[PDB]
Amino acid sequence: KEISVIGVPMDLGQMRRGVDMGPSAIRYAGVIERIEEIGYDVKDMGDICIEENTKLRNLTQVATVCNELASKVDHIIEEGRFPLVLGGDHSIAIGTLAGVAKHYKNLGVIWYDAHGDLNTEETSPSGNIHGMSLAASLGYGHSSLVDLYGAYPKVKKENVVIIGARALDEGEKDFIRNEGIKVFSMHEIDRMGMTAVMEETIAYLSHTDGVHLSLDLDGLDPHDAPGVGTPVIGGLSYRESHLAMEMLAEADIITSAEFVEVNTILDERNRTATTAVALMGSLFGEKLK
Amino acid sequence: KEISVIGVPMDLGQMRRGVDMGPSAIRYAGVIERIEEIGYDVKDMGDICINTKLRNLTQVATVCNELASKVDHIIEEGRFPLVLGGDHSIAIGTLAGVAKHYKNLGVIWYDAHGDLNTEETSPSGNIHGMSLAASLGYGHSSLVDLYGAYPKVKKENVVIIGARALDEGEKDFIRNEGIKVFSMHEIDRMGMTAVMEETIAYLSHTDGVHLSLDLDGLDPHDAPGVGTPVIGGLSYRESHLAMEMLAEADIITSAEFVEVNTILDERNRTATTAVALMGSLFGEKLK
Amino acid sequence: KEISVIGVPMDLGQMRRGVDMGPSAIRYAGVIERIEEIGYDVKDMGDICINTKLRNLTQVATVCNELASKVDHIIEEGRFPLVLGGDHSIAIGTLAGVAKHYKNLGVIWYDAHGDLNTEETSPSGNIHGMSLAASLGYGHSSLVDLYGAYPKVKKENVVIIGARALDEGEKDFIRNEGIKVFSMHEIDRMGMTAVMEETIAYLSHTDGVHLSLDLDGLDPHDAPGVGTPVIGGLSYRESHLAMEMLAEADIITSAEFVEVNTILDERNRTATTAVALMGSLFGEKL
Ligand SMILES: [Ca+2]
Ligand SMILES: [Ca+2]
Ligand SMILES: [Ca+2]
Ligand SMILES: [Mn+2]
Ligand SMILES: [Mn+2]
Ligand SMILES: [Mn+2]
Ligand SMILES: [Mn+2]
Ligand SMILES: [Mn+2]
Ligand SMILES: [Mn+2]
Ligand SMILES: [Mn+2]
Ligand SMILES: [Mn+2]
Repeated sequence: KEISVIGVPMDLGQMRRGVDMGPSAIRYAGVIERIEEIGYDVKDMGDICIEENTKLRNLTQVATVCNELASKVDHIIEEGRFPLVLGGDHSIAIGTLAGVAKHYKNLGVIWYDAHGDLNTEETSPSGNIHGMSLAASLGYGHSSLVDLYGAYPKVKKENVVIIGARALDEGEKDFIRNEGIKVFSMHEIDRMGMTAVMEETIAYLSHTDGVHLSLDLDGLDPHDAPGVGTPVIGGLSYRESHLAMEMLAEADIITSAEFVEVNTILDERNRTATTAVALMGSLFGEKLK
Repeated sequence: KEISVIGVPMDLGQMRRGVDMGPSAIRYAGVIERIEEIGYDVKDMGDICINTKLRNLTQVATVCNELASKVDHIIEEGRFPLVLGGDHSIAIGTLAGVAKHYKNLGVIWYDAHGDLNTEETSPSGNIHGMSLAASLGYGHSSLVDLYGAYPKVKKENVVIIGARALDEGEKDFIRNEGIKVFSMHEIDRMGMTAVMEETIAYLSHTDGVHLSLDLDGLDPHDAPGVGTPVIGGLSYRESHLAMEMLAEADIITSAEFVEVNTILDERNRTATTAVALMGSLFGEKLK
Repeated sequence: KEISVIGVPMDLGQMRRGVDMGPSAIRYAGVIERIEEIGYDVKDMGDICINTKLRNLTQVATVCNELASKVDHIIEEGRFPLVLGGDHSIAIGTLAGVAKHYKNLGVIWYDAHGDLNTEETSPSGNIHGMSLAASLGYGHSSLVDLYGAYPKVKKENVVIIGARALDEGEKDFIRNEGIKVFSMHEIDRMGMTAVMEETIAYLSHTDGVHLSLDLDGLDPHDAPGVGTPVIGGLSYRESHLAMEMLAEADIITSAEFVEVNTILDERNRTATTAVALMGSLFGEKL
C-alpha cells in the first residue's frame, strides 16, 4: 500500500518529440491525488534533473540518466515501496528494469506499446535509444546499455509479453520470430478480444516472481491518446486499456510500473495525460462497480 | 403507431450544464420529421415552460408534477409518450406518469451514471443524480411520492447499462439492493449483443418497459454534447444496435432522451445521433 | 508482383462532392512509394484527364470507356490494375475492363452504400449510386453495355460489406435477387473476422475477385474526407484486418479505392488511411 513516484523528463533521440513534458502533464492531471484517493501512501521523489553519435543518439546522456534512475528504483524497492516511474521517452525503461532486476530472479515484463523497441544499433533506422530499450534490457545492444547497473541481461526472452504492436521494423519482426517473444499484435487482439489477450498474458507469466508493466501511451489509438511522441493509427481503445489495467489489478501481479511517452505538444487539453492517470487509477484498484 | 412528444428544457442543480437546450437541439435535428418518415403519427405537445442538499427541490417537483400528468394523459389516449430532456431529474415525472398505467414496469437506464444518490449520499445535491433512486422510493418525500404516494418502479425491474461513474454510495446501494447493472467492463467482456439479450430476458416478466436514455452513456467521441461527459462509454454502433434489438423485441412502451447539451456539442452532432437512435428504436432497419 | 496504377479524378452527379481530388491526395500520401517499398514493380499510368436521371451520362461513358480499355491493357500485360478514384461510377469502367478477362468474376463491394440504383429507382440521378447495378446488367444500355454488350458481373458473385445507407428500392433489389450483404448490424453481431471468413468462402468458385473499396465504408471518425459521409461505419482496425485476411487468401486480382474527398479531410488523413489499407492488401504484415 506504499508507492514512490519518480519523473524522468527525458526527450532524446534523432529529434525532440516533446515527451520531456510527460511527467509535468501527468502531474497536472492529478496523478498524486488520484492514487492517494485510492488509499495508498504516495511519496513523490520529484523529477530527475536532466542536463555527434548517429548510431546511438545521446548515448552518454541516456546512460547517465538511466544509471541514476536504476539506483533510485533499486532503493525504492529496498525500502519496500512500489516504484512508479513517469516517462518521457521509453529509453528510461533501461534504467527502470536495471533497478527492478536487482530484486527479482524471474521477472515478467508486459510491454504495452505500438512498437517493440527491439532494435539494436545494427537494426535501428534512426539511432533512437528509445527504440532499443526492450532489446537492451534483454541483453542485446551496446555494452553501456546492456551492462548498465549490472553486467547481465535484466529480462529473459521467455518472460516478455508485448501487447499492441503495429509498427515493428523488419529486424524487430525477425528478432521476435527467432527468439520466440510472445507478441499480441493488433490483428490478434481484434480476433481474440482484450479479455482473452489479458487472461493468456497473466497465465503466460504465472511462474514469475514479479511483473513490471511498461506502458507506452502510444499503444493506444491516437483518437484516445493524441499526445504521444510517435503516434501510430490503429491502436488500442481507452476501454480496452482500462479493462486490461483492471484485470492486472485483480490478478495482483504488477510489482513495478512506468507510464511513458506522453507528449503535450500534440495533446488536446491534456487529455492523454488525463487518460494516463485514469489507467493508473484502474491499475491500482479502482473498480466501476 | 401513435407517438406524442413533449420537451422539458430543465437545467437545474449545482450549476447550469446547458442541458435545457436539449429539446430545441433535438427538434433542430428533425426528430418530428424523422419519426413521421418511419410511418408514425406524431403529435408535438411542445415544451413545458419552466438549500444545498436538494438543489432547486421545489422547482423540480413543480415541473415533474406537470410532466407526470401530461405523460399519464398521453397513455390514457393510447399513444406512446416520448420525452425530450434537459436533465435526468425529469425521469421522476416521466416514471410517475407511466406508473399510472403499469403495475410491473421495467426500466432500462442507459447512462454513464447510476443516478442512485439520496439526500445523504449525494456529494452535490443535484436531483438529476437522484432520479432513479427517487423513482425506486428512496429519497425526499416530495420526490418519491410525486403524482402518487408509492414507489414508481421496483428494484428487481431495473437494468442499468453503461455505468462507469458511480459514487461509492451508489455502489453500495447496487450491491445491497441487487440492482442489475452492466458496467462498461462487463459490456467489453460480453459484447453489446449479449448484454441486450440478457437485459431483454431479465425484464421478461414486466407489463411494459420504459427506456431512460441519457446521451452521456455514449462515449464523448460519439456524444460530445452532454451535460456531464465521462470518457470510456458506449459507441454509436453499440447503441444503434441496442436500439434495433429493443425494437425487434417490441418491449419499449415509453422513452425519454435526456442530457443533450449544445454548449459542448459539435455542429449539433450529439442531437443528430439522438434522433438516429430514436429512428432505430422505432423500427428503422439497415436491410 | 507487377502493379499498374491509374487515377480517375471524376466528380460528377447532382453536385460536386470533391472526390475528383482523391487521386492527387492519395498520391500525396505516397501511394506509389508505399507499394514499391513492399517489393512491387509499379507502373504509374498517370491520371485520366477529365439529363437529371442519368446525370452527366455522356461524360461518364466516355471516361469509363477509356478506363475500361486501359484496365483491359493492364490485365492483358499480365499486371495488377489498381484504380484510384473520384466517384464510385468509375467502377463501371473498371469492371468492364476486368470482365474481358474474367467470365466468373467475384466482387467485394466495401461501402456504406449499395450503389444498386437504376434510372428508375434513383432519388438523385447520380450514376455513382448506380455502378454496382449497372455492372450487374441493370440500368441504361450506355452503362450496362459499356465496353461489352453483356453483364460484367453475376448477382451470385457479389458481396457488399458495410452497408448502412441503402435506399428502399436497393433493399428490394438485394432481397429479390439474393445479393449477399453484410450490414453494420451483422458485422457488429458476427465480428469482422467471421464476416471476412464467410465472404472468402462465399466467393470460392470465382475465377478472380475485384475489390471495390469506397472509403466511406469506414466511419467518418476514421475517414472524414469522403464524398458522402455516413456515421456508424467500419473502424480502421476492422478494415486493416479485412485487407490482411484478403491478402492471405490471395484472391484479389484487381482493386479500386474511391471517394476520397480532400475538402472534408483533416490534414489528408483519409488518403493516408487509404494508402495504409492498400499496404495491407498487398502483403504488409504486423
Ligand atoms: Ca494542444
Ligand atoms: Ca460547438
Ligand atoms: Ca481540412
Ligand atoms: Mn541495491
Ligand atoms: Mn516504447
Ligand atoms: Mn512506442
Ligand atoms: Mn390518469
Ligand atoms: Mn442520468
Ligand atoms: Mn448521466
Ligand atoms: Mn460506392
Ligand atoms: Mn459510398
